[PDB]
Amino acid sequence: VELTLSSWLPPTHAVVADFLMPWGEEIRKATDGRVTLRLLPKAVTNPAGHFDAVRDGLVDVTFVSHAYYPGRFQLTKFAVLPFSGDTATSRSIAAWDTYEKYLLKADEHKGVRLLGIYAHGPGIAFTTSKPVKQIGDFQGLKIRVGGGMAADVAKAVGASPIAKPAPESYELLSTGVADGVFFPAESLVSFKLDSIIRHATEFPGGLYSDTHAVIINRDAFARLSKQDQDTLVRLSGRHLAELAGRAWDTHDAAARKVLEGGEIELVKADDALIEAVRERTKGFEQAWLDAAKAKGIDGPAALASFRAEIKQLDQ
Ligand SMILES: O=C(O)[C@H](O)c1ccccc1
Repeated sequence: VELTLSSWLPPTHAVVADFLMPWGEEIRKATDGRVTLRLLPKAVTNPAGHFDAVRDGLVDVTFVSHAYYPGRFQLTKFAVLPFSGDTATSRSIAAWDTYEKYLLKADEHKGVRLLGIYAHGPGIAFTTSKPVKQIGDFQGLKIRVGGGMAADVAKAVGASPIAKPAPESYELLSTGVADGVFFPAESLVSFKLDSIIRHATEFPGGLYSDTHAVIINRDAFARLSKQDQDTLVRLSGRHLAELAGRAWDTHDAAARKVLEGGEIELVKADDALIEAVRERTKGFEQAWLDAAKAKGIDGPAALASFRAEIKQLDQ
């Protein structure tokens, strides 16, 4: 069985080059070639369309951003709140472990098999020409966001979110439609924004983050032997979360040569700015609790579990 894989990111991106490709090699080797992943040479549809591409059987495997589906992945938001996680590795592992233990029964990923979830690193506020040093500096900025938490944060701090998938960021910024972008560090470089962006403000534990899901068509999974199904599952979940998180973190760290290099004015959010953002976003947790209750899950348990686990990992 050869599983087709569609990606809406360039093949050189961390997610593909340093996560999905090595992961596919792990699957091949662990099933003696009986299961392989074939990366299709083009995206088969637009980024948000990738969930349905899998569900409809157009491709066997993909990754989807939880930000790209307004209303549909509300339960993932516990993992991406402002100021909550130092690295993609710790957040990915804690996000998956929490989702697997408490949230799977809510069926947010209806119609496909959910293999695993990961998160990227700390979100940064990047802008083309306008520094962000006090809360008022966000007012009116048109900021490209994925959607989801990034969008919730942009709106809360008084910016005007432009919710579009990541690959649109270069066009929107280069043409001056957007004033800025919420991205993790690596994206500054992989999306080729570092000759446009001149300003960045970093926040302890991130301004926000985003989670992705790796999914497989259910009929395709059913084509594997029981042993190979078990193997694919063993190589997914927490194992996948760690593999992906490590890729993101490695790319984030590489990107610091550009962040720290002098052409970008690099700001560390001061205590006043952080507190102003906390104050604007203070209701987000209760919003998530309310959604958790609506979905029939143990909100306080899941939230407490995630926090305990990420705090420990981060140590
Ligand atoms: O901002 C987004 O669109 C999303 O979080 C994302 C997707 C892919 C790379 C970086 C970030």
